Amino acid sequence: RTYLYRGRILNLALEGRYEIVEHKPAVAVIALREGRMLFVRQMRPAVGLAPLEIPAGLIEPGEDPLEAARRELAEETGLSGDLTYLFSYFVSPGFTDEKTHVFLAENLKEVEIEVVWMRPEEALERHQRGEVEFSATGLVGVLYYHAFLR
Amino acid sequence: RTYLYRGRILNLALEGRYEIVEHKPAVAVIALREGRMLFVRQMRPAVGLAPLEIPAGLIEPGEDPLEAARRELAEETGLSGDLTYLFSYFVSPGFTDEKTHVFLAENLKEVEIEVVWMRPEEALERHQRGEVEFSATGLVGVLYYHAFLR
Repeated sequence: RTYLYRGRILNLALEGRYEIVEHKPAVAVIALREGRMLFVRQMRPAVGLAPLEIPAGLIEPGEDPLEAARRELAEETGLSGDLTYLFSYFVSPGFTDEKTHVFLAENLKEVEIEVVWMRPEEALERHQRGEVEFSATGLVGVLYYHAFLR
Repeated sequence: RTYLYRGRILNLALEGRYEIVEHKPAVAVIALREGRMLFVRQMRPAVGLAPLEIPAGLIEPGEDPLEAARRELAEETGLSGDLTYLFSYFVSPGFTDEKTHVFLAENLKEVEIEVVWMRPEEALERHQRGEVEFSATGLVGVLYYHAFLR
């Protein structure tokens, strides 16, 4: 485990042959209201475009997944709600250890990037038409809705 | 766009403040047979464990997504089938440009890591119990099934 770079949100290391990118764990929040899902968009220099995502972010020091989920929902959309843990996933285990914890938010209330309320059916259609790209969190939100929230 | 490292499956660059990891695009194949989903597991040094994934891999030079999907299904499970493009997603647009193209495989036939046939319902239950971890591809497969393949 030799380190080649120790950065802000990532570290680049080598385990002999394998190139490993260490990354802080993250959270994502799925929220549905009046048939619309709470998506967010922001310029992502890594991809050169703004994909359709759901409220998400990195877990800060001293914070657990649930707390980070609450914070991200508030900071990105100005909302708070009753959160329930759903599941987790490694974004790309072939090279990074980033693990994302997904939560469901209910009974939303306004307590205070681009907020994009959109019916998941429309988000899926737009994507199929090539009009918009998805982040893993955005796609997971869309699929989760079609599977359990209809 | 300053490069700090040019590796095998990734490049580490900087766009002033943003740390960007360039990565080859990938493919993932969702396949269902007799109610069981085709999962695969392999040791992932990046995470130190073997998460539940679906046949997947990097697109090779001169190959398009569909062709890579065919190859990965054959190389990892020894199967071939009729493939249909479903959707795509950026694994983590906050730092990497890795884009995954997801396909559905039908009418599987044996033409020639660990092959794990499992009912998606069981995969979800095991995960909820903390018995197994999911890769983004594995979770997407599970959610897609519950949403459109039941």
